[PDB]
Amino acid sequence: HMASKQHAHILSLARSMIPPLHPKLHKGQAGRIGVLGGSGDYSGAPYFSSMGAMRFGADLAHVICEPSAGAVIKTYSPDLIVHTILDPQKSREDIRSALKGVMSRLHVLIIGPGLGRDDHMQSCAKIAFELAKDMEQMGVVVDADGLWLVQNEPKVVMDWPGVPRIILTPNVMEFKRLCDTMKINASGPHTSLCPQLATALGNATIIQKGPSDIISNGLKIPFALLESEEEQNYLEVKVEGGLKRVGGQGDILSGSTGVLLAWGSEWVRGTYEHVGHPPPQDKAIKENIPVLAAYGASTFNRTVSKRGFQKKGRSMVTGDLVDMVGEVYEEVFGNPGEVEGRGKL
Amino acid sequence: HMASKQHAHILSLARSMIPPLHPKLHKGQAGRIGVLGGSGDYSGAPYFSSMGAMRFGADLAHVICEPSAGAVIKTYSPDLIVHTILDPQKSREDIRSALKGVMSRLHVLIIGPGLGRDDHMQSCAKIAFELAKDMEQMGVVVDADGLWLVQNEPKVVMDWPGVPRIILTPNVMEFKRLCDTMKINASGPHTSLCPQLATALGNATIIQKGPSDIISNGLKIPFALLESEEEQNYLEVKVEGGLKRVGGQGDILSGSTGVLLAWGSEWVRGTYEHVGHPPPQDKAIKENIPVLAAYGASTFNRTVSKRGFQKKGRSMVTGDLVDMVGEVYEEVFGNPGEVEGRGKL
Ligand SMILES: Nc1ncnc2c1ncn2[C@@H]1O[C@H](COP(=O)(O)OP(=O)(O)NP(=O)(O)O)[C@@H](O)[C@H]1O
Ligand SMILES: Nc1ncnc2c1ncn2[C@@H]1O[C@H](COP(=O)(O)OP(=O)(O)NP(=O)(O)O)[C@@H](O)[C@H]1O
Ligand SMILES: [Mg+2]
Ligand SMILES: [Mg+2]
Repeated sequence: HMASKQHAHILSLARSMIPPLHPKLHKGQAGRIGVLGGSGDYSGAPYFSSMGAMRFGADLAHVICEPSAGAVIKTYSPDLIVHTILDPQKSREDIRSALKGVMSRLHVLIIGPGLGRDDHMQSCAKIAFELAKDMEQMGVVVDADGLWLVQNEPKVVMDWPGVPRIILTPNVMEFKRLCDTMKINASGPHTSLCPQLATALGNATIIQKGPSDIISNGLKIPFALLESEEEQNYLEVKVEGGLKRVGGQGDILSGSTGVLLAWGSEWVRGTYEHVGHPPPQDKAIKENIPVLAAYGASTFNRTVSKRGFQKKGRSMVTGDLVDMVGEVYEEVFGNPGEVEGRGKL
Repeated sequence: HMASKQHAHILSLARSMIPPLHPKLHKGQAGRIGVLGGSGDYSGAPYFSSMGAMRFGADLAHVICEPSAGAVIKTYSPDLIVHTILDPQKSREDIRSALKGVMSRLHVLIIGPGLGRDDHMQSCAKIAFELAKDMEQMGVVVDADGLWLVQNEPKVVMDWPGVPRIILTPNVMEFKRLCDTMKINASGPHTSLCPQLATALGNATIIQKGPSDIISNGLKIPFALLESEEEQNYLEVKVEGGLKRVGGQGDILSGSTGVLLAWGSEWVRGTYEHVGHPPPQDKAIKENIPVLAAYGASTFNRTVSKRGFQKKGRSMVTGDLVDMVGEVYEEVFGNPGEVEGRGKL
């Protein structure tokens, strides 16, 4: 009842972020997404995140990685632009300037897929956090060992200028580690842990992944989204996912999260006004693009896993899901948005 | 009305360039196409152009690139011949002679896909421009950073011997940069900019890519193609394309442009006379092979993007389009040409 209406309503708000597929748009206005990771042996995760982003709808996806992983990742798909610029044989200044060059061409950077924990790649991720901080129109999604960096240096996400534009996606153990760093007591009510952590991290948006996902930026969900009672300060996605717990499904999530974050950010900026999607009136929607991107992506990713599991069952691997992103996008966003009168979504 | 009749007529002339698939032809007479590019990290664009060329109908497609990109590009397809001869550890003379060896086996060289802007690859492209200039039966298609070289040294396309045989394919910004180099005033009428630039570049044929494509070699479109009024000096392709602005669709265009340029050039040379396609009577058609190849490829590429977008929608990537070149070729050229009595096209 209430839960179904609220879920549909918030999903509808997420759908409102999506630019129409319109003759007047040119290459790049539907999203330029970067994935920073791919160290050493970790080839699959940055592919899943970046190719997931392309199948979800990005015009361009960039992978920023080390040379060895980069050579593998390029063979998976000619549609990815793979920058092997995190070469430990390069000076730090050269890496910083190479990273700045690529990042200046991005709406959103996903930090973490296949990043690993060694000093070099962690330092490269820290550089990227620092550049993103000072690029006010840059969104950031943090996953995998990107979250290890936050756990070690939480200030990398704290006190950013501009609108809020960070989404963290910890699994159960990554979340517990984050809470321990921020001295958040685990005896708290289960649904209060995520808003506490988000608050302690300067109201970044956090997707706490699990049997259900708990989403929060630490603030109450404004009237535009969620009587005499205050609106909840978290959202819980319980939509049916898949039953096969094969590795990589969080990378589909980060890639699709990054795309929705880029679209919603460009939407609020006014980029889609000339194709009939002007920014929203309500300041609360502008301030909550990360929560809407997060809620939409969480919902979508479980639906992708559900459909992949219906097709493949016990045999499902995450590579299968990359091929199903398009049809599930059409189910969740494209066909509903078009029937809603939003244009070809 | 008039626009539909003219479009169909010019497309019919482009179709007349296509050799029949005939038992008497042997390997290579339906096109030996080269793509010069593939530097550093840029793996996808030369694949899209060269594999697009093969799916369009070339007998052999060659990629001329650096070793690192070449190793990736080879894994995409055993049908491409990848020459990793642009090795910066090789002497210039060795590169020149290696390039000359491969180019002497080509009808057409596509310069630019994944070329990049660094001194080495730009110098390799300049060598290739110089050899092509002095190989009178060699056609050239210039895209991507091949156009950066022209923008820096426009003489590389000026004063070529033989028939005109160069086609440039700038997008909106590349076109503006070219106009600035050639001191062409942007206040001019919109459809007069492309013929002015082509004229300033010695009547090379230019595809100005955009919401529609404007095609011109700077000269009026002769009576064979376009009362008391002079024929237009440009053609405009407005056929429906796709709505997904994913990167790489200009590489499908360059590969298909290169194939049509090779076929039309061999056709005028007399190569297909013994299989029932003698050269055209009209000198204007011979002088306008580049415009016909350009018009046919522009039309075809938007139709490919249209069909790929109908199948994949928001999820379309350019890799999907490579697989659809064959069926769209059959729609645009093969089945119409056969019903026209041109043989199995
Ligand atoms: N029990 C569950 N039932 C259904 N969906 C689930 C379940 N647990 C997690 N998910 C979903 O599966 C995806 C990945 O979640 P989860 O396995 O918790 O993260 P992870 O450990 O980071 N995965 P990975 O990408 O392999 O590193 C998310 O979309 C979750 O919502
Ligand atoms: N708004 C549009 N609607 C439909 N087709 C378009 C539109 N803009 C460009 N095209 C076509 O898309 C293809 C690529 O054009 P365009 O994006 O302008 O070039 P580009 O920037 O060089 N692309 P790329 O190959 O990624 O570098 C051409 O076949 C164009 O005719
Ligand atoms: Mg994970
Ligand atoms: Mg281009």
